[PDB]
Amino acid sequence: RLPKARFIAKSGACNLAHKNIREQGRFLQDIFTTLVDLKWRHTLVIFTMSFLCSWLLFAIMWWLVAFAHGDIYAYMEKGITEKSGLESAVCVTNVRSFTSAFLFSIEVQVTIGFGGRMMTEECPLAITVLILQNIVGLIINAVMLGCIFMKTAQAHRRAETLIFSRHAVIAVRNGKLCFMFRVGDLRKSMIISASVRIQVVKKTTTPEGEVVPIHQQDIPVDNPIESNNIFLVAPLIICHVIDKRSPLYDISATDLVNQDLEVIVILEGVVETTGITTQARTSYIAEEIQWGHRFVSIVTEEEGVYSVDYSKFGNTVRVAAPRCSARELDEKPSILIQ
Amino acid sequence: MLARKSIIPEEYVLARIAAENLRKPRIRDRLPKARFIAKSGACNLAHKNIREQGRFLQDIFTTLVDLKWRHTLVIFTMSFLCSWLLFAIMWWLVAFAHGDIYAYMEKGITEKSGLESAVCVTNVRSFTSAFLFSIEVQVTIGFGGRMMTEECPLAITVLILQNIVGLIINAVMLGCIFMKTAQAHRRAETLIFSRHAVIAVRNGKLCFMFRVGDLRKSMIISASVRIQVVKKTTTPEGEVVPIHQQDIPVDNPIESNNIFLVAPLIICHVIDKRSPLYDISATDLVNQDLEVIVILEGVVETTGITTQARTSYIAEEIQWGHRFVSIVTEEEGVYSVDYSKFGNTVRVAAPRCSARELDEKPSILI
Ligand SMILES: Nc1ncnc2c1ncn2[C@@H]1O[C@H](COP(=O)(O)OP(=O)(O)OP(=O)(O)O)[C@@H](O)[C@H]1O
Ligand SMILES: Nc1ncnc2c1ncn2[C@@H]1O[C@H](COP(=O)(O)OP(=O)(O)OP(=O)(O)O)[C@@H](O)[C@H]1O
Ligand SMILES: Nc1ncnc2c1ncn2[C@@H]1O[C@H](COP(=O)(O)OP(=O)(O)OP(=O)(O)O)[C@@H](O)[C@H]1O
Repeated sequence: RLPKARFIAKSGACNLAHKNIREQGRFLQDIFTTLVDLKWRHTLVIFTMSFLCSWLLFAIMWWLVAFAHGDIYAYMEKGITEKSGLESAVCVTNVRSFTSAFLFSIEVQVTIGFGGRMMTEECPLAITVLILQNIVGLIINAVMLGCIFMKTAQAHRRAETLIFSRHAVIAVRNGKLCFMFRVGDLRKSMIISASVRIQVVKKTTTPEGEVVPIHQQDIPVDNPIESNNIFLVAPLIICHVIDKRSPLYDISATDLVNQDLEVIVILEGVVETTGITTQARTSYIAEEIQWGHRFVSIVTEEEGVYSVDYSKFGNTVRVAAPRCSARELDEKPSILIQ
Repeated sequence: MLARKSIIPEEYVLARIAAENLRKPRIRDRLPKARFIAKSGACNLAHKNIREQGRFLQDIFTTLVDLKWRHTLVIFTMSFLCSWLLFAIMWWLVAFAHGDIYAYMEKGITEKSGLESAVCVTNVRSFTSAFLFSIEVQVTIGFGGRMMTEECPLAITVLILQNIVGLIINAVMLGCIFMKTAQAHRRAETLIFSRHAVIAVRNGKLCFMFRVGDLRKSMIISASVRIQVVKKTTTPEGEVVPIHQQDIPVDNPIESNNIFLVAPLIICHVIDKRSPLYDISATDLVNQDLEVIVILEGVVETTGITTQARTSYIAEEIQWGHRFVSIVTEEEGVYSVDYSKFGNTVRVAAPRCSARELDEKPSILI
């Protein structure tokens, strides 16, 4: 039926729905930012279209400025008269058609300037138009150059690359139940200063009466040294041991599948090749937690080097796990201990 | 040609030293060795049978940005030459079709005409001229003895197409050059490690020590030291953890994992109960399947890039009973260190028992 709520999905990307946020209006800086945040298939198109539109716009202006002076009349009557009676008076030499104005604009801005179409020193309006057009062309070229530099810089990153298991396990390890999951890497480099944090999502209350709605917490990931940095070259099985103080201690075994909990995993680090800090997220819910199972080993010795095979990443076989809550194993040994 | 037609000689006699020498072992171990990471970085694992994700052209561009400086110039030059040539051929075909080549040849064979009033693209007469006109249009030179009259609109289309593509080429190549010039400090990493490891006696318990130093005149900031032991174990309930990496404390005055790296240092590691080195003895520590990894992290203030340096130790290289010679020495007016005494180790009084028992038998004597 209607889906029961999750906090963050099976592919990260927190599903929260902020609503009625007090928003301000438009900051055109946001539009420019969209300009730099683009796809190449569209960046190339707008890049070309800017130049095409600019040339056409200044071509129409150039035709008008060739219209104002006595230019078109002179070049239309010279053909009839076949007389060189218009040698020097014209405003922009040999500009006599909208096509010719368009060609002159192309010549002037990309700095081609073939030089058969000279620009005299007479019509001040024309000199104003030339100054304006040259400045606009310089600005446009600089902006697009900046766009290309940002594109090249943001080329290297492709997509998130740290991979978490289909589901997790809850095994028995060293005389106390432990929550385990599997994390792997697909990169060529390795993640510097990697860190892993685990959280328990549960709707909670406080004994004195306050109400906490989607409260977070944190569960102590274990190392023999009480520290959280982890080095990831082989696929790893992150583990967390159940103590009396984690909220993952009073749950039962059979009745986990019908129980309101969520386990969020956050893995951060800094990539060595390009030096960009990254954070990858995932979550496990009640429906996708297989109690009492355990992961099979995947690293073996191939007589030349160690060898692992991620094709067998998510397979998980069931082995022994006592049918009691992780509390019953310590409050009353005779209840569980055997 | 048919070397061994006469096949008759078979099983007459061989009867020889092939393995029945009896004074030489028949076996040939051949001594192959596998370590978790090579002695000089380059983690050597074996990923295979991974569900592949195909390829995408953005990866080709990503390769374009990451090239050695002796290939960027080559791809630059090839790109420029190919572009000029391609548009030269387009211009040559345009000149051919519109009847310009014939007009120029016929009216220049006899100079009587001098007619250039009806031509598609003036003063293009050969492929040489077309491959000099395309030069004058792409690089924004514009020599201008060859105007483009306004008539033939196909030529104008070609000019628009070529100018825009030329700008694209110029912008992309400038971007590549700038990106490679900005990230030009980033040569490589030059962290120097001692190779041999001692287990001396100091401060009432054993140790685990080596030496590390830099070469760049910039010291490394927020340097952190991590030491791990690689071994295969199983749960008491019996599950194969294939290559368990166990973290072990590196001692320090306040138990924190930063180190300040200016003069080379000893990196101690006191063996205590939790440490996996509790159970290793003198004659034992030549035979063992263990690999101790060391991970050094920091940033270099000059380039502003985070760096991670890796090395690996095996039980075979580690030589019990030694320590490191005091490389430093107060000189005439200023301290100094001779890195030439890097791998040099000396021997001194070394107990031969295990730290497992160096508290069990409570006599500092062994
Ligand atoms: N919805 C919101 N959007 C943006 N900023 C907010 C929002 N709510 C609170 N803030 C920030 O918190 C502070 C709230 O102070 P303020 O005195 O405006 O509270 P308030 O608006 O009276 O609260 P309420 O409207 O809920 O009664 C402000 O500085 C504001 O920047
Ligand atoms: N060998 C592999 N090669 C490439 N990607 C992998 C590999 N193993 C796992 N992944 C990635 O890790 C994620 C988790 O895979 P997992 O094995 O946990 O799920 P799964 O049930 O095997 O998924 P599927 O049913 O699609 O095979 C997947 O989305 C997948 O993209
Ligand atoms: N003066 C030095 N310059 C550069 N590297 C050094 C120097 N001294 C030692 N090393 C490093 O120490 C590591 C061990 O090398 P090796 O065992 O061949 O020499 P060593 O005994 O440590 O020192 P030496 O060669 O001075 O006797 C090498 O990786 C090497 O790079």
